[PDB]
Amino acid sequence: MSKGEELFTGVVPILVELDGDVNGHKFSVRGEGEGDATNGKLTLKFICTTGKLPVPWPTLVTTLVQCFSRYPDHMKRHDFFKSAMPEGYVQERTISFKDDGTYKTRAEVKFEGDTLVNRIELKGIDFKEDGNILGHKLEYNLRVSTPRWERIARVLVCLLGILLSLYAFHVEREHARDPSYKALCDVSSSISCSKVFGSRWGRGFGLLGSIFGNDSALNQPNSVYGIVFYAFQLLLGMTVSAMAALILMTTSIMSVVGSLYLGYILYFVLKDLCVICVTTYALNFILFVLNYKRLVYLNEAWKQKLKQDNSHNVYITADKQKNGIKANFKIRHNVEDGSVQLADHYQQNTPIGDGPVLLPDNHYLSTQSVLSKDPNEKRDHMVLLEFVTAAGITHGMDELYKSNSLEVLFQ
Repeated sequence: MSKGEELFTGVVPILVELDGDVNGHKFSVRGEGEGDATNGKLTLKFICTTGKLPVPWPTLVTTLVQCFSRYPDHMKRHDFFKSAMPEGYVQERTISFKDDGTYKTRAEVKFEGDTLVNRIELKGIDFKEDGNILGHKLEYNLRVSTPRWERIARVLVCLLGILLSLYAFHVEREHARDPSYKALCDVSSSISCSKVFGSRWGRGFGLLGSIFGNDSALNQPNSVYGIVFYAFQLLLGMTVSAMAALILMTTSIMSVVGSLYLGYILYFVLKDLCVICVTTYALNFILFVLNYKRLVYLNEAWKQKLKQDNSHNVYITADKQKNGIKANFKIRHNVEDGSVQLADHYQQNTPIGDGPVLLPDNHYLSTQSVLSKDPNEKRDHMVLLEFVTAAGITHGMDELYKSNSLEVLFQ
């Protein structure tokens, strides 16, 4: 919905010009290419016209034209970028690199004749000389190490596991020893009712006591092992490493064999039902499957490159006070030595001209980037292929995990 949308029905030539100053180092970047909004496709080539580049190319991708994002028909009344055309919009960004410097960018995106032009002024400040940016220690890509659904599922299963472990601990400490607990559980079906809390298997899973002193500090109630195991799986799940994956796999196998043991006790040798126990068994199985999937991906991701997601969501909300939009998102650059460099992106966009612009509901853009080189180009350069598509707004529940209200919580 605008005149501006009608300007993106075919292939549009793209020109990008950037002047930058990072810790005193001045540089110029000129890129050219074409964009296809119907496919949300960007094909661009950038060159550094002032010699070598002082910052890694991946740190400049977000700075170096969201008006080429593919907006589905249903969401077309939420496309601010195209509605501001041909007059264009001003896009300002502050990008905070964790434990490092900061980018301040101001750009004008507008139509000049037939060409969509994006002129950028950038300045970086407070960057470490031996950091990941000025040290050129970032990988030449914008991939996502672990798939997003595995991260979300992992943090959810681990959080629920910690909560159930804490509640089981609370029942063991403040509920299980009262006689009214026994009397009430023999007449009522409650999630707090179980015969394993005040039992032989309540401490150390029954074994590992009389294997240790049976009064030692290593023979704790099972809920303690719960908190420790789920918090451990959470904190080590944050790290993507072969070591971490092996450790998580081993701990998950221990968790599933322990769950089979205590389940066997639950059904046969201590005949009862424990909802908390069964739920934690399901969570241990899910963590097992997630760790196995992380190892399989670690070994076969090179084959599955052709089908990796590698999508980053930029979250857009309306800004009525300035007749524009605001956007926030985080980019996780992979470091060569295995670590991660975080980039916090704060963004605002205001229309240049005086015309009806579309103020959208909260949504997001899914952006996939592919960085490559031109073997014929002798200058410091970057070949970029982008795929951007808007998402976050539907009516049906079958795709509800895709809604913006749920995606914002996991970023």
